[PDB]
Amino acid sequence: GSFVEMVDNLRGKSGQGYYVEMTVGSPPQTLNILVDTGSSNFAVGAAPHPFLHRYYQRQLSSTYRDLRKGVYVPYTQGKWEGELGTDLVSIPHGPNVTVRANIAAITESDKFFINGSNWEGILGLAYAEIARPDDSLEPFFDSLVKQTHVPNLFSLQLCGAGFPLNQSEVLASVGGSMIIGGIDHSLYTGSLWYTPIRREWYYEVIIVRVEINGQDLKMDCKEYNYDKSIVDSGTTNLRLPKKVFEAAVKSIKAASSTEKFPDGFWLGEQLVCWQAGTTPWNIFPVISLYLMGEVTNQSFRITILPQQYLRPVEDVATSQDDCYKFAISQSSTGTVMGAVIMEGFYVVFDRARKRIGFAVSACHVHDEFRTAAVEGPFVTLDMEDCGYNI
Ligand SMILES: COc1cccc(-c2cccc([C@@]3(c4ccccc4)NC(=N)N(C)C3=O)c2)c1
Repeated sequence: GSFVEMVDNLRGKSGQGYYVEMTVGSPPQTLNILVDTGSSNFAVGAAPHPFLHRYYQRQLSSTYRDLRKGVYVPYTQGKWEGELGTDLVSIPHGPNVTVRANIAAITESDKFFINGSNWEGILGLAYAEIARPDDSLEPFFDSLVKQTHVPNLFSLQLCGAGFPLNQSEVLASVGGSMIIGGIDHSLYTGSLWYTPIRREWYYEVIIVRVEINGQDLKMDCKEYNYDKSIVDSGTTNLRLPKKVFEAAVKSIKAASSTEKFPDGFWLGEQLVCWQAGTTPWNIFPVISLYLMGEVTNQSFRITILPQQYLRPVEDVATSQDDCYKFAISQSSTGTVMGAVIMEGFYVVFDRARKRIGFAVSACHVHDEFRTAAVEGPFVTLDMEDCGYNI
């Protein structure tokens, strides 16, 4: 481990988000910020909200600069709206630098903040193409790299506990690491395997084959990337395109057929519970996603366990049972490799070399019989055909 100052700098969980401490303004105002590889704005609560116990107070910062421009970000779930500006930003458990960055001061929101998440803003780590209102609003990471000697790369180790964490425990537990400017070898085992970043907007990748317990899902690979496949720390679930979801659920049901689960479970709505310590991990299949390699006609695979795709939840009766929700769901906007998938791996966002690396996480949850894996190479032909084009 060469980045001790940044190791263990994350807190949170897959259901509510993983966050890092940051400071904004002069004198510095401390805020907890969601690490989000699926968006490109640094947007912070800047007005009272029922779920915020603190927020950015621009009038108290001598370095605040008003850009005199509004920003409106509606989405299916809800929305956020605010005022654009710039200020001095630092990451206490990060590189020892202070940068001048764009900040969207959130003045109004609907279903954006989460009750008990302990974060007050989001750090959109993706590219300018998807920044709001447009690509002229330089994202935080672009500012950081341009203004300092920090290498153009970051890596994330998100650590799922493997069991529920109550309010007190989730505040006291280490949720993972965000290594800014490098790769820390203590965070993974085995080798790192890289997949190309297809295009710089979201962290877009190409899935070339899918297996459930080694059984090929056997769909046209374009289906797996319809209309895109992305790596998103800001999404809880593994989200799959409608047809892929239907095929994967049928195969997962068939593999786990010795136990019948209600439809509500497969829809990610209802929990399933087992007597303490008796979760039948072995009946559930492993899932392998093959990703395009850096070498022509070569792929590698990442394999996840049900310990990743079954999200631990506290029982309705706070009983002694071990309960979970199915953390694979359908999408109409392509595949999303969310937090539950990222929890199995140390993920390297190598922006400098336009590639994403995967290695087995030193903190992935497993059992005595199976582990997550990152393996290769595999001979795979016509992988460019797996990518979707509008
Ligand atoms: C595991 O990450 C989590 C868990 C729970 C909530 C959020 C969360 C909360 C608020 C926003 C987001 C968003 C978002 C970002 C910008 C604009 C609109 C939405 N970030 C993201 N990747 N997705 C899918 C969102 O909905 C994500 C993240």
